[PDB]
This record gives sequence, structure tokens and C-alpha cells, in this order.
Amino acid sequence: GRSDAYTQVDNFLHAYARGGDELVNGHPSYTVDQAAEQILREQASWQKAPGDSVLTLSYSFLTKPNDFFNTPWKYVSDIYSLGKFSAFSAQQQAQAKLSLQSWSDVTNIHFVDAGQGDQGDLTFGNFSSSVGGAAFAFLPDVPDALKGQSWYLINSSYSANVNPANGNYGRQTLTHEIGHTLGLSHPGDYNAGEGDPTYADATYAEDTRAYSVMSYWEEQNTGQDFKGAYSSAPLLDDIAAIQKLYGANLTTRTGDTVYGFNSNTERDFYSATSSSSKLVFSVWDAGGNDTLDFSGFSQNQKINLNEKALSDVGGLKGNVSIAAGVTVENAIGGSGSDLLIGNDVANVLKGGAGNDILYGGLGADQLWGGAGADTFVYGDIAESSAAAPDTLRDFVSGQDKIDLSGLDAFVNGGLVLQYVDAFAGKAGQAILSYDAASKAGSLAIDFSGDAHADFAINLIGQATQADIVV
Ligand SMILES: [Ca+2]
Ligand SMILES: [Ca+2]
Ligand SMILES: [Ca+2]
Ligand SMILES: [Ca+2]
Ligand SMILES: [Ca+2]
Ligand SMILES: [Ca+2]
Ligand SMILES: [Ca+2]
Ligand SMILES: [Ca+2]
Ligand SMILES: [Zn+2]
Repeated sequence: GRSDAYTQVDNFLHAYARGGDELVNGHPSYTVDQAAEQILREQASWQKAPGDSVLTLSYSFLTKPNDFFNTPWKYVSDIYSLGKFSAFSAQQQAQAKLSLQSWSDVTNIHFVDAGQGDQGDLTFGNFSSSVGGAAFAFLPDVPDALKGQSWYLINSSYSANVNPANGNYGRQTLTHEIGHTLGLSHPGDYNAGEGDPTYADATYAEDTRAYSVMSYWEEQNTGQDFKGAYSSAPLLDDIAAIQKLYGANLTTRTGDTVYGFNSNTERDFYSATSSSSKLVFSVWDAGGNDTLDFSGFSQNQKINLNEKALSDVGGLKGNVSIAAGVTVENAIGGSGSDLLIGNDVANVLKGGAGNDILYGGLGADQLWGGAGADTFVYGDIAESSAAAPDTLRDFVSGQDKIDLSGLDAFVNGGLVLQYVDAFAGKAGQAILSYDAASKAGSLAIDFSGDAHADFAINLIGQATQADIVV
């Protein structure tokens, strides 16, 4: 009968489900693509210049008011005044460049620094009198006089935009408004709308800050919890949306990249500096052997390397995701009791201290449970074919367990394992080998009864029959 260990894997594999025919939060559930289509509903976009291979947009920081500032009412009907104008401070400029970069990392856009003034295709400036919210931008389908502008509220009472920094609202607002200048709309409001909306007014359930920085709804609405932090860079649905517009950037991080601790992506939102770090990011990577290093956290974590899946990293829930079309290969857990689930390719999963549950999935994985009593789960024989078997690089009999309880053959077929020394031609025969010389163990099982192993598991440590769970 299925074990608790296998149950935890199955549960997390289906956590944060999207696209179900069901009504989630009284709203239809959209897939990543349906969501992208919704975010792009206005059909606004920049046109790539003649002879340019990539869309090239320059940006500049306004030094004095422009036409729209002086005469807002000539463009936006109900804006009589914007208060006092002020230029972007040094911090706002540095942070604005990091947000711009986070967009160019995922699409084919090359941002050029036009400096101080009104010469850039995208301009940034501050205003002091709110017209409703804390900032605003114009999509690229407006007359040339307005195209590319984004404005941010700064005054004695509202200070969120004064010091943008990794993880805070000020930084997300920059990323959000720039999104607008690039062509992205809020995930909702167009068919109708009002003055005081709530998440109840969302078009689809995944319109929350866990899937799109363009949303205004808390991630809690969908089950995630970033504990006060805000994503500084584009999230799962934003990447998909911006990519339909300007294509996927296939030149980004093509080397062997590490995300989290010991990061080599010179990006603040992909790096963890201490155990107290609150990470919130969606991985976009175009190539190489990559690792999600979450070694520094002591909390119980759940990591899923499948694309489009979210993980509960460092104390937060559903804070780490992997974009569509991305293959991350390895993951390293921390000292807490973790759940690491791999994807279709060969993965290196390291549970570290604590009692972990490792699920390699398809491909020949290298599973390391590390200190503690770890469980290595399997739910399909093809996950460790005899042709391309897994390798348990640090098995410890009487401590670690190999979990086979969720296989169909056992849970439905009622197959019983008979430990033989040679395949005779009966289904259910298993040979537990072990060369004391190399200290290399082995487990082969013939499910089809044709005297040939269908499922195999290499080992480096001793595996007794009392270690295998069915
Ligand atoms: Ca890479
Ligand atoms: Ca990769
Ligand atoms: Ca661990
Ligand atoms: Ca795998
Ligand atoms: Ca462990
Ligand atoms: Ca162990
Ligand atoms: Ca496998
Ligand atoms: Ca066979
Ligand atoms: Zn907005």
C-alpha cells in the first residue's frame, strides 16, 4: 500500500494546480499560456527598427517636466495636476537599471542608456500628487508624445518609491511599470471594471503576485506566501507573456548556473546571502548544467525541478518557480527534512542533513541523501530502467530506504517480491547484489517474468532486503 513518503511526493507534484476544469476561488483556472494571452489582450507592442536584429530601446531619466506633465488634461481626461516634478534619485536610477536588465534577460530587447534628459524611448520621472495609485505608465499603443513614459509618486506621506531595493514594493513597482511600457496590461479589467476592485473581480484565479508582477492581488489568494517580500523580476506568467511579444532570449545564462546560495548569476533576486533570505524568483535559463542551491536554509523545503512548477523554498511557500521551456538539472536541499523531486532528465539531487525524500523521476539520476534517514521514492519502472538506472551515491542500510510502494505492479497487481540469485522466468524476482571490493551494491527486478531485469538501481553502500519498501 502506498507509503506516506510516496503520498507526500504525489501531493506536491500536484500542488499549485492550474487549468483544472474546476472553478478556483470562483474564477476559472488558466494555464500559463491562457494567462499570457490575457496579459497581452490590448495588442500593443513596439516595432523593431529596420536592420535591427533585436528590438533596441533607449532610456533616459527626465530632468525637467515634459509636455504631458505640464498639460496632463490634453492626454488623460481626468488628470488636472500631477503636483511637483522631481528627477529620479541615484538609487532610483540604479534600481531602474536592474529592473530593465531583468526584462532584457528574458526577451530579445537591448536597452541602451541615453542618460539624463528626454531622449530615451523610455523615460522615468517622479510626481507628487496621486491620481489614484502610486505610479502609472503608458502602453506602447499611445501617440508618440506619450509612448514609453512611466511616472512614480513621491511625497512626504507616501515613501514606497523613494528607496527601491531587492525584494521590496518599490522595486516591484519599477518592474511592473516598465512592463506596461513594453506592452503588458494588468491581468484583468477591460470587459468591464470599477473604482474599488478586489481579487473577486479577477478574470482568472492565477491573477496574483505569485504568478505575475502586473497583478495587484496578494499571493495568499492562490496559496503562496512570500512573507512580506515582493518579486523584483518577472514571474512565471510575465516571462511567457513578454516572450510571445519579443521572443525568448536564448543567449541568457548558457553556462553552468547556480541559483540561490553560491550564485554565479550576477542578479540580486537570484542570490541568497544568508539563512534569513526570502527568495522570490522564476528561473529563465537558456542552457548548461544548472543547480538550485538551497543549502543555507534550515527550514523544511519542497523543491520541484519540473518546468512551470513552484517550490516552497526557505520558509516561504510557492516562492520559486521554473519558467516554461527551462531545464534545471540539479537541486541541493538544506539541513531541514526536504522533498526533492526531479524532472525527466538526469538530475543530481542532494538532500543534505535531515530526513529527505528524493524522487528522481525519469532519467538516470545521481541521488545523494546525505546525513539522516532518507527515502528514495519510485513510482514507475521506467524511472530506473535497467538500460539507464539511477545510482544511490551514499546508501546506508538500516537508515535509508528504497520506496517502491507506489508502483502499479504492487499497489494494483498485487505482485510479491521473491529474492533470487538468478532470473528463472517468474515475475517478481529480485537480485540484491553487492561487491564488497568496490563497495558497490545493486538491485535488479524482473517485473515481466522473462528472466531479464526491467528495473535496476545501482548503489554505493549496502542494501539489505529490509531496506526496500513495497
Ligand atoms: Ca545556465
Ligand atoms: Ca540546464
Ligand atoms: Ca535536508
Ligand atoms: Ca530525473
Ligand atoms: Ca539527508
Ligand atoms: Ca542518509
Ligand atoms: Ca530516475
Ligand atoms: Ca524483463
Ligand atoms: Zn499597473
